[PDB]
Amino acid sequence: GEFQRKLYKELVKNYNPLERPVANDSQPLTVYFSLSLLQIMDVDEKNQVLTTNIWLQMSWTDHYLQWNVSEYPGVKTVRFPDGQIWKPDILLYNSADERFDATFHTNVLVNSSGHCQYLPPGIFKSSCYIDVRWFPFDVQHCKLKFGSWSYGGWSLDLQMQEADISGYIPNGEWDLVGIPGKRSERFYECCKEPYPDVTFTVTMRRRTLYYGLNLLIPCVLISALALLVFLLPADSGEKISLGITVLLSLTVFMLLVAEIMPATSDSVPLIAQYFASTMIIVGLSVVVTVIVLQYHHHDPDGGKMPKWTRVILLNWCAWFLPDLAKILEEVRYIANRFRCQDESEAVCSEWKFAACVVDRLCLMAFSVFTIICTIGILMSAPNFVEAVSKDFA
Amino acid sequence: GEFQRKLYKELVKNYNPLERPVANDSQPLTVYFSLSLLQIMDVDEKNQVLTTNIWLQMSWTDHYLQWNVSEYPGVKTVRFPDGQIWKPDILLYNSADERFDATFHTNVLVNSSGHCQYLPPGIFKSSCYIDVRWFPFDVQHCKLKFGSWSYGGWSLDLQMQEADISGYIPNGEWDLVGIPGKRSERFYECCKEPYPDVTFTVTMRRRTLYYGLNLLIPCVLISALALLVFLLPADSGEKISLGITVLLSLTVFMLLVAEIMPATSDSVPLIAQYFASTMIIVGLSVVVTVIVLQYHHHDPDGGKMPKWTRVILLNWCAWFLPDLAKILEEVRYIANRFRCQDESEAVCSEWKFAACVVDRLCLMAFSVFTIICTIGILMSAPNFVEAVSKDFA
Amino acid sequence: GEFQRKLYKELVKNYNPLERPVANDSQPLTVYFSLSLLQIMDVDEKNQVLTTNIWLQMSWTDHYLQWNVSEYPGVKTVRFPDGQIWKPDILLYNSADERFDATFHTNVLVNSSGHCQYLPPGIFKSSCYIDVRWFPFDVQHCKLKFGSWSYGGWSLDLQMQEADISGYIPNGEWDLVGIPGKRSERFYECCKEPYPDVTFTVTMRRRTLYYGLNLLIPCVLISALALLVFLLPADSGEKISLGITVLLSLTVFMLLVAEIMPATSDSVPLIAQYFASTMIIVGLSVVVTVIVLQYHHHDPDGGKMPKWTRVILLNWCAWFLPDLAKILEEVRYIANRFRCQDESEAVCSEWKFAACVVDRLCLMAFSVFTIICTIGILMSAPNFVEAVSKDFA
Amino acid sequence: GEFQRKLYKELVKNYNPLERPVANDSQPLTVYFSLSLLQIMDVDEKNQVLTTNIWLQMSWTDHYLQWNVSEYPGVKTVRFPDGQIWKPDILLYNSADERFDATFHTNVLVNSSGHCQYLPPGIFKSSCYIDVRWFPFDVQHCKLKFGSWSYGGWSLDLQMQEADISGYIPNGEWDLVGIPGKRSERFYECCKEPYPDVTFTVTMRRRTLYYGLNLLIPCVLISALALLVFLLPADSGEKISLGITVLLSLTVFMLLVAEIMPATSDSVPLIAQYFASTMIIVGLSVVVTVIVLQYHHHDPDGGKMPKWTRVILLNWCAWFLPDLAKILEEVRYIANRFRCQDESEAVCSEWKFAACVVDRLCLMAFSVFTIICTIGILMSAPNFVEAVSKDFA
Amino acid sequence: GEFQRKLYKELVKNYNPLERPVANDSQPLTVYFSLSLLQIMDVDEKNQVLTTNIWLQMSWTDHYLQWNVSEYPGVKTVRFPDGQIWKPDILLYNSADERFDATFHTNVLVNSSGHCQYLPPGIFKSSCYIDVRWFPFDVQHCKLKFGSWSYGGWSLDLQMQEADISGYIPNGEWDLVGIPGKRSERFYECCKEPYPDVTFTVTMRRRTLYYGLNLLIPCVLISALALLVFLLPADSGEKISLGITVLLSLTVFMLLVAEIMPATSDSVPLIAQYFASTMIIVGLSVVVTVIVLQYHHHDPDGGKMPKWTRVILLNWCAWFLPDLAKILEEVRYIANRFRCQDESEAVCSEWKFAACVVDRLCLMAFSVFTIICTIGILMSAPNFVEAVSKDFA
Ligand SMILES: *[C@@H]1O[C@H](CO)[C@@H](O)[C@H](O)[C@H]1NC(C)=O
Ligand SMILES: *[C@@H]1O[C@H](CO)[C@@H](O)[C@H](O)[C@H]1NC(C)=O
Ligand SMILES: *[C@@H]1O[C@H](CO)[C@@H](O)[C@H](O)[C@H]1NC(C)=O
Ligand SMILES: *[C@@H]1O[C@H](CO)[C@@H](O)[C@H](O)[C@H]1NC(C)=O
Ligand SMILES: *[C@@H]1O[C@H](CO)[C@@H](O)[C@H](O)[C@H]1NC(C)=O
Ligand SMILES: CN1CCC[C@H]1c1cccnc1
Repeated sequence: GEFQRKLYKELVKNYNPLERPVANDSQPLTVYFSLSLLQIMDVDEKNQVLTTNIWLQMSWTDHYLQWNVSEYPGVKTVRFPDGQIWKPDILLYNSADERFDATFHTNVLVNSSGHCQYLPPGIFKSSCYIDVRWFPFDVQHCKLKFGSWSYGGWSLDLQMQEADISGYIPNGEWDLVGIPGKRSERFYECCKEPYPDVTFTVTMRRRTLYYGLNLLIPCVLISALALLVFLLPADSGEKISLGITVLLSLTVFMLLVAEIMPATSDSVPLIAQYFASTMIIVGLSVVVTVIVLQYHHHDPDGGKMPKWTRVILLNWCAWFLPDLAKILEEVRYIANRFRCQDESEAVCSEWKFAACVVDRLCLMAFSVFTIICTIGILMSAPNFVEAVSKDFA
Repeated sequence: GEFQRKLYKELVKNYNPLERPVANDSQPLTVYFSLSLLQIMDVDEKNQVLTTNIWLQMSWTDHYLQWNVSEYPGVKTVRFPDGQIWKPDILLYNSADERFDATFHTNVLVNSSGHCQYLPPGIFKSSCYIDVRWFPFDVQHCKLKFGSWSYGGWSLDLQMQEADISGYIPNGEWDLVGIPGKRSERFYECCKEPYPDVTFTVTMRRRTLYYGLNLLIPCVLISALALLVFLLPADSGEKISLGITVLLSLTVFMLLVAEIMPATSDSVPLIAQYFASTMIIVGLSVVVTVIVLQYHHHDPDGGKMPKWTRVILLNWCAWFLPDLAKILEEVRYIANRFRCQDESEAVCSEWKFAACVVDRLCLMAFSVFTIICTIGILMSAPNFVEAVSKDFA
Repeated sequence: GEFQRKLYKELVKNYNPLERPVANDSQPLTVYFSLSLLQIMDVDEKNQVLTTNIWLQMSWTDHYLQWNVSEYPGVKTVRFPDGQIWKPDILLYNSADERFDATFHTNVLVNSSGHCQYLPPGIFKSSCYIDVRWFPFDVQHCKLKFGSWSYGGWSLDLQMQEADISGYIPNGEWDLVGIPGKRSERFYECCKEPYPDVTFTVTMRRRTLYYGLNLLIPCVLISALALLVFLLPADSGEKISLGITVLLSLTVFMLLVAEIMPATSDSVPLIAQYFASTMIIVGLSVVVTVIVLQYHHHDPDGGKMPKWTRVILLNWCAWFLPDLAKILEEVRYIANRFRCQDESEAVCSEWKFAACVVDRLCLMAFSVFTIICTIGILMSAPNFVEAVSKDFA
Repeated sequence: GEFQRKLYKELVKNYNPLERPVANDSQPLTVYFSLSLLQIMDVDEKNQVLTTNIWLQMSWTDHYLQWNVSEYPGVKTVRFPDGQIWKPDILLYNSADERFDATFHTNVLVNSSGHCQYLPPGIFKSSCYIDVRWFPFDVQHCKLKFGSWSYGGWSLDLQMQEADISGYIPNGEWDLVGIPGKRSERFYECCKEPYPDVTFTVTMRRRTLYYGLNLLIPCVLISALALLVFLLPADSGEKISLGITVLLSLTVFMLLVAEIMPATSDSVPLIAQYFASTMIIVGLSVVVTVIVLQYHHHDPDGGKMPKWTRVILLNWCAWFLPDLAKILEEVRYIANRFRCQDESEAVCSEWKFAACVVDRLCLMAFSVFTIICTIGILMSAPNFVEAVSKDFA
Repeated sequence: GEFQRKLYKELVKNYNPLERPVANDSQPLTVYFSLSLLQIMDVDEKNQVLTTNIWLQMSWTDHYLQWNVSEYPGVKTVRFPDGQIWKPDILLYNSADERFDATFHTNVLVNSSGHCQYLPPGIFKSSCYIDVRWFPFDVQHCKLKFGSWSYGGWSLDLQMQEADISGYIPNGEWDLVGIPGKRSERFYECCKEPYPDVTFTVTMRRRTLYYGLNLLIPCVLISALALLVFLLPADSGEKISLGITVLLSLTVFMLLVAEIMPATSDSVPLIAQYFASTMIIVGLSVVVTVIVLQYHHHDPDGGKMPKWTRVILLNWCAWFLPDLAKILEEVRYIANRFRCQDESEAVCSEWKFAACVVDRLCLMAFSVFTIICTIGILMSAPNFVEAVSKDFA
C-alpha cells in the first residue's frame, strides 16, 4: 500500500549494511543464538560425518530500523533480503561440507521496535568422532560449534538459548538422548580479544534390533558350530572339512561388520577381538588335527618323542582324564593284518586322546573368550537393560 | 514495439520489489498454490529420499502492475525476471537437497488485470519414511510440505488447489495411487503468528513382477530343497553336505534383499524373519545329524543316557511313530564281524529313528514358519488380489 | 576502433532487455530452433538417463539492433553477453539434471540486418524410457523436448529445422540410426494459449560384439553342460555334485546381466526367462535324482506305490522306451550276499529307468525353452541380419 | 600510491569491455594461445575421460590500455579482474565437465605497451577415445581442442605456440611421450566464416610393472595348470574336479580385467580372446572326460559305434600314436570277477587312449592359441623392448 | 552509531579496490602468510588426494584505511566484505578440487593503523604423491604450495610464518609428525620476474594397530598353514585339496590390500612381493605333487628317466637325506597281489622321497622369502620401535 511504500523508502535512507547497528559504539551488541533440530539425516562412520537438518535462530535489535505505528497504520513488520541490512556472521567451525557455509539465506523480519529475527534453514554436515569399540551398543556425542568469525567479545555479545526439539522426527536407527548447549569464551593466536562460542552436543544411542537380528543370531549359531567341531572327535573327513569351512567362511565374510567401522587405530570393537581369538583357536585346532591325522599314526610314542613336552602332557593327563596248509597260513597272515589294524587303532586311540586334550584346550580357551566378551557387552553401559527394554520390544 | 517499450518504462516507475503488492496494508494477500507432478524419478530406500519432477503453481494479484489495453494496443501480457518484482517465498520444509531450494527461476507472467502467474520447474529430493516391513507388497506415503518461510497468516493468505496429474508419465516400478493435499495452520516457537501450510501426500504402490520373478521362484525352490533335506534320511555324505551348503549359501547370499532396505530398527520384513527362522531350524538339523552320525554309533543307549530326556523321547515315540579248523574258525570270526556289522546297523536304526524324530520336529517347525509367512503375506493389504490382477498380468 | 565504440554506444541507447524485439506488438516473433548432436556420452539403464553433448541453434531477428554499414565502415557484426539483450527462454522439458538448465551461456552474434544467432553448448542429461526386454539386441528411442517456458503461440512462433549430424563422433557401444524432429502445439492447464514445442527423437541401436563375446559363449557352454548332466546317468558323486554346482553357480552369478537392467516390472528380458526356466528344470532334476538315489533303493515297487502315478508312468514307458562244511556254507552265504547285490542292482536298474524318464522330461522341456528363446531372438527385429552383418564383422 | 590511483582512474575512462580492442576495425586481432601441462590426474577408461591440470596462456595487445611511464613513475603494470576489460572467449570444444567451462578466472596483467597476458588455471575433464585392445601395452592419444566460440577468422586471428612441459610432474601409471599441437581452420553450418582452432594431442604410454606383477604371473601359473590338467590322465576324482575348478574360477574371476575396460564393441583385447579360447577348450575337455568316464566303460566299441567317426579316429591313431568243490568253484567265480575287472581295465585302456587323443587335441589347440597371443603381444608396438628396458627395470 | 557511520562514509571516499595500497608505488608491499591446520579429514590413496581443514592467515598494511581514534571515539576496528577493498590473490598451486579455489570468503578486519587481517577458512583437497611400498609402516610427506598468482617479487613481497597446530584434532589413522614451511622464489616462462612461494610439508605416520589386527594375524596363520602343507606328506586327498584351497583363496582374497593402493608402477609393496613369491612356490608344490601322485606310480625309475636330472637329484640326496589245490593257488595269487601292493608301496616310498625333496625345496625357499620380508619390515624405518612403543600400546 501507500504506507508500506513510504516506510520502505524511509527506512533505507542513509543506511549502511556495513555498520553495526548500535546507538553507542563503545558497547557490545547482544545477539541471542539458538538451534532447532528437525532430523538426523545420516551418521556416516566411514568418513565420520553427521548430517542433520537444522534451523538456526538469531535475534538482535537494530537501532535504525524503527518507526511509529500510528504514522504508518496497518504495517507492523518489514522483511529485508540478504544484502540489504546488517546480519551476524555466524559460522559452524567444525564443518565438513565442501562449502564452509551450508545455510539457505532467507529474509530478516523486523517489527516496529527494531527487533530483527533470522531463522535460516540448512542441512549441515559436521565432522564428529565416531566410536564403535562398543558396537552395536554405543552412545555417540557429536558437537556443533557456532560462533562469529570476525566479531570479538567487545563488539558482538553472543548469548545461548536452549535448543528446540518440539518438531523432531524420530530416526529409525538412532535414538536421541539430548542436545545440551554451552557458551564459552576462547582465545586465539589471531589477536588479543576473547571470542564467544556456542556448542551443542547431540547425543544419540543406536537401536540394536536390526543389527541384532542380522548378526547376533548367525554369530551365535556359528560359535555353537565351532564349539561342536571342537567337541567333535578327530577324523579325516568331517573334522578337517568343517574346521577349514568355518575358518575360511568366517575369515572372508566377517568383514561385513568391519565395512561399517573406521580404520582408526585407537581401540578395537569387542566383537572383532572375539572373532580374531576364536579364529586363532580354530586354526590351531585344525592344524593340530591334521598333524595327528596324517603326519604319523603308526606308533603311540610318535607325538611324545621329547621329554620336555612328554612330562607336561603326562601331568595334564594326570590332572584331566602242506601247500594248502601254507595258504591257510596266509589266511592266518591276513588275520595278523587285522591284528595290525587293531594295533593301528590302539595308536589312533592314543593319538586321539592327545588330540582330545588339545581339543579341550581349544574348547575352554574359546569359552573363556566368549565369557569375557559377553561380560564386557552385558555390564558395559549404565542402565543397559533399557536397550532390551526399549529397542528389542 | 513502441507501446511495449512505453509500457515497460511506465510499469517499473517507483516500483519496490520489497513491498508486498496490496492496496490495503491491513489485509492479507491471497495466494493460490498448487502442484503438477510429472515423474517419480527415484525412491531410494537406503537414504530414504524421494526424487520427483514437479512444476509449482503460484497465482496472485499485483495492485501496481495494471494498465489499460486501449492505451497500449496489442500488448496483453508482460513478463518479469527473478529480481524485478515481488514473489512469494514458498519453500519445501522437508527437503533433502544440499541446497534447500531446488527450483529453476523462470519469468513471472502478468496480464492487464495485474494477475501474476509463476510456474517454476524443479527436481525435488524430499525425505520421507520408507517402510519395507511388508516387502515386496508395500504402499508408501511420502509427504511434500510447502509454505511461506517469513510471511504469517495476517500477511500471506495461502490457499490450496488440487494437484495436476494429466501429464504424469507412469513409472515402471511404482504405481501411483493418488496425491491428495491438505492446508493447515501451524504455530511455531518463533513468534505469535499462525503460519499456513500445504501438504501433498504422494501415495505409491510397488510393482511386484520383477522382484517376484527374481526372488520368489528361487526362494520357493530353496525352501523345497530344505524340506527335502529335512525329509532326507540321515547320512554322512549327502545329508551333511547339503545341509551345510544350504546354510552357508543362504546365509551369505540372502543379503541381496537386505541391501535394498534401511537399517531402521522399527520392524522386520516378514521375508527376513522367515529366512532367519528356517536358518536356525536347518542349523539345528545339521548339528544334530552330525552328532548322531559321528559322536557315537556303537550303542543304542548312547543318546538316551539321561532319564529326563529319555521319558520325553519315549512319550514322543508313543505319540508319533586242527590248524585248518582254527583258520576256518577265523572265517567264522569274520562272519561274527559281519554280525557285529548287523549290530552296528541296529544301533544305526535306533539312532536314525531318533534323528528322524528330530527331522520331523525341524520339518513341522519349518512348515509352521512358512504357513505364518504366507498367511501374513496373503491377507496383508486390503484388495490384495489387485496386485496379481494388475501387476503379474 | 572508433566506429566500433560509437556503434556500441549507439546500439544500447534506450534498449530494454525485457521488451520483445518486434516492430508490431500484435504479431508473433518467428524463432528458428535446431540442434547439433556431437556425442552420446552415456546411456544409463539403472537410472534411465541419456547424457549427450549438444549445441542448440536459435535464430531470430531483432528490430532495434540495426545499423548502416557505410556509416560504420569495417564493423559488420557485434556480440552481446547474456544479460544485455533479449533472448528466448528455451528449456528442455524432460530434464534429469539437478539444475533444470544445463547450457553454457555464450555471446549472441548480430549482423547489420539485426539477425541474431545463438549457439550455446551443453551436456544434457534427459530422462528417457529404457527397454531391455530384447537385450542385447535392442533399439532405443529417447526424446528431447524443447520449448519456450513463458511465451505462447501468439508471442513466440517456434519453428523447426533438421538436426545436424555432420560432426557426430561415433560411439563404441551404440549405433545412431537417426534423429528426426517434430513440431507440435500443446494445451496446458495454465491458461488459454497454445504452446509450440519441438521434439527430437534420438534412435540408437546397440553393438552386440562385446556383450556377445562376454555372455553368449559361456551361456552356450553352461547350457550344453546342463544338457549333459540331464543326459548323464543318475549317480551319487558326479550327477548330484554337477547339478548342485550348476544350480548354485548360475543362480548366484547370473545377476551380472541383471545389474545392467532396471527394476521396471513392465516386461522380462528373454534371457532371464530362459535362465529361470532352465533353473527350475535343473532343480527338479537334482531333487528327483536325490530322491531316487538315497530315499529308497531296496525294492522296485518303492516309487510306484500309488496306482494313480503308476498308470501314467506305465503309459509313458509304453509310449517311450561238518563245521568246515558250515563255514563253506557261510562262504555260500556271502555268495548269496553278492546275489542280493545283484537284486539291488536290478532295483537300481528299475529306479534308473524311472530317473531316465524324468531326465528325458527335463531334457526336452529344457530344449523347448531354448528353442522358444532362440526363435524369439532370431526373428525379433526387422532386418536382424544387419547386426551379424555389421556388428560381429 | 598517487600515480597508481590516477592511472587507474584514467584508464577506465570511456572504456567498453564489449568492444574489441583494435585501432582499425577492418583488421583481425592476433591472439597467441598456448598451454602448460602440470599433471595427468586421471585416465578413466569406464567413462573414457582424461582429467588433467592445465594453465592456459593467452597473449594479445590492447590499444586503449597504454600510458607513458615518465608521467606515472614507478608503475609498470596494472591488473584487471574478470568483467572489467575485454578477454577472448576461448573454450574447450570436447569437454566432459557438467559445466562447459572449467577455468578459474584470474586477473589480466597489462604493461605500459598495452600487452595483455592471461594465464587461468584449471582442471579439465575432456572426452577422448580409450583403446585397450592392446592392454596392458597400449599408447593413448587424447585430444584437447581449443577455440574461440563466437569470433571468426576475420575478427580474431588465433595463433599457436608450443606447449610447456618444464613443470610436469611424472605420473606413476602413464608415461608422457609428447604433446604436439596443430592449428587449423574449420567451416561450420552456422555461417560463412572460417574458424581457427588449436588442438593439442597428449600422448601417453602405460607402465606395465604393476599390472604385470598383478596379472601376468597368476595368468601364466593358471595356464600351466590347465596344460597339466590337459596332460593329466583321465580319472574321476582329480581330473574332473581340477577341470571344473579351473573353468568356474577363471570364468568368474577373470572379470577383474574386464572391469577396467569399456563396453565398446570395436575390438577385443587379446588377453580376453585368449581367455575365451582356452575356456572353450577346457570346457570341451571336461565334458568329453565326463562322457568317457561315466557314460559307458563296459565295451571298447562303445565310443566308435559310427563308421564316419571311426574312420577319422583310426586315421588319427595311425598318424599319431562236492559242495566244498562248488564253493571253491565260487572262489573261481570271484577270480573270474577279477578277470572281468581286467576286461574292464582293457576297456578303460581303449577309452583312455581315445581320451588322450582328445586331450592332445585340446593341448595343441591351447598351445596354438597361446602362441598367437604371445606373438601378437611381443611384436605389437614398434620399439617394444623399451617397456622391458624402462618399465620393468 | 554516529561515529561508525561517519567513519564508514569517509573511508570509502575515492577508494579503488583495484589499486595496490602502498604510499610509494616503486616499493613492494609486504604480506605475511601463515597457515593453521585443524584436521586431516582424508588421505585417499586410490586418487592420491589429501583433504584437510585449514585456516589461512594473511596480514598486511593498507595506507588509505587509517583514521584518528580521538576523532571517532569508541570505534577501533572496521570490517570490509569480499569486493570492497584490495586483497591478495593467494592460491594453492597443486589443487585437486573441481574449482581451483576452495576458500570461504569472510570479512577483512582493519584497525586504526591500517593493519588488515584476513583468515578465510577452507577444506582443501590437494594432490600429493602417496607411497605404500612400505605399507603398513609408512611416512607420507604431502606438500601445499601457496603463492600469488599475478603479483611478482617487485610488487608483492611474500613472507612466511610458522604454522599453527595448537587447535589440531588428532586423527585416528594418521599421526602428525610435523608441518614445516619454506619460502622460495621461482622463475616461470610467463615473463621476467621472480615469484615468491610458500610451501608447507605435512608429514604423517600411519597407525598400524587396526591394519595389524586385520591383516597380520590371518596372514601369519595362512603362512603357517602353507608351511604345514609343505611339510605334510604327499597324499591324494588332504595334500592336494589343502594346496588348491590355499592357492585359490589367497589369490582371490588377497586383493583387499591391493584395493587400498594405487596402480603406480614405481615400486611394489613388500607384502605383495612376499604373497606372490609364496604363491609361485605353493603352485609349484601342488603341480609337482599331482604329477608324482597320478602321472606315474608303478615304477621307481619313472621320475628319473633322464640322466641329466638323475645326477643332480642323486647329488642332492647324497647332500640331504587238484582243482581245490589250484583254487588255493589262486589264493596264493591274491597273496601275490598283496605282494604287488607292497611293490607299489615301495614305488610310492621312492616317489615320496622325491616329493619330500621337492617339498623341502619349497619349504626353505618360502622361509627365505619370509626372512627377507621380515628383515625388510623390521629394520626399515629409523626408530621403528616407536610404532610398537606408541601405536600397539
Ligand atoms: C506516533 O504518532 C502519533 C500521532 O501522530 C503520536 O501521538 C505519537 O506520539 C507518536 N509516537 C511517538 C513515539 O512519537
Ligand atoms: C482505456 O482507454 C480508452 C480510450 O482512451 C478509454 O475509453 C477507457 O475508458 C480507458 N479505460 C479505463 C479503465 O480508464
Ligand atoms: C548508408 O550511408 C550512405 C552514406 O551516408 C548512404 O548513401 C546510404 O543511403 C545509407 N543507407 C541507408 C539505408 O540509409
Ligand atoms: C613521456 O613523458 C616525458 C616527460 O613528460 C616526455 O619527455 C616523453 O616524450 C613522453 N613519452 C611520449 C611517447 O609521449
Ligand atoms: C587526533 O585527535 C586529537 C583531538 O582532535 C588530536 O589532539 C590528535 O593530534 C589527533 N591525532 C593525529 C595523529 O592527528
Ligand atoms: C514459519 N517460518 C518458517 C520456519 C521459521 C519460521 C520463521 C519465522 C520468522 C522468520 N523466519 C522464519
